[PDB]
Amino acid sequence: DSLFAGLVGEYYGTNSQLNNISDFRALVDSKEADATFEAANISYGRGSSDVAKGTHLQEFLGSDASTLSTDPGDNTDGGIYLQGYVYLEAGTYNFKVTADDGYEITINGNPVATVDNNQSVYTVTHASFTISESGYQAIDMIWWDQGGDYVFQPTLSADGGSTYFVLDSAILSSTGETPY
Ligand SMILES: O[C@@H]1[C@@H](O)[C@@H](O)CO[C@H]1O
Ligand SMILES: [Ca+2]
Ligand SMILES: [Ca+2]
Ligand SMILES: [Ca+2]
Ligand SMILES: [Ca+2]
Ligand SMILES: [Ca+2]
Ligand SMILES: [Ca+2]
Repeated sequence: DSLFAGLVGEYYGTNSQLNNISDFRALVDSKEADATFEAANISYGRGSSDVAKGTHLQEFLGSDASTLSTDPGDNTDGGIYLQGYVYLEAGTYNFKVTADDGYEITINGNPVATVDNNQSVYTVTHASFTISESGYQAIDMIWWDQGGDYVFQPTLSADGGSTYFVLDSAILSSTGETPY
């Protein structure tokens, strides 16, 4: 398990339709990842013409694509599963996520941002949640594209929604140890 300032990323493609969270999670369960990568700057897309075709995944992942384990072949539909840790002080936070299609983010195993359906690009300000103890918190994310356009940018606020930040190498850890 390598130590890096990012989340462990897995990409999965399929030629079946992804309509909701359950469909993507079942894809993840069904096989080994089509590619792995380091998710160090979680602000992906936008692009067009299906994330799972050609080099669209590379374009979507941008600054993280150089860590891809392989170049997946074509599929119609696809998505990502990210997992690891995020340093957060105790306090109150909320996500604001821009996405096409849907997604789910969990912290310490509890959902904190959910869109359980397909959608063209849309930004949701999610409800707040609490962190009870400062440190590295467990975090995971799924996102998918059913086809067409694709974008995924979760941002996080620690100040009641006045300012938001991207999750990146400043605060992410793949294993929960401090990355240097
Ligand atoms: O990206 C597409 C968008 O272009 C629209 O067709 C609605 O579904 C989304 O998945
Ligand atoms: Ca799997
Ligand atoms: Ca490809
Ligand atoms: Ca980019
Ligand atoms: Ca859970
Ligand atoms: Ca589809
Ligand atoms: Ca789409």
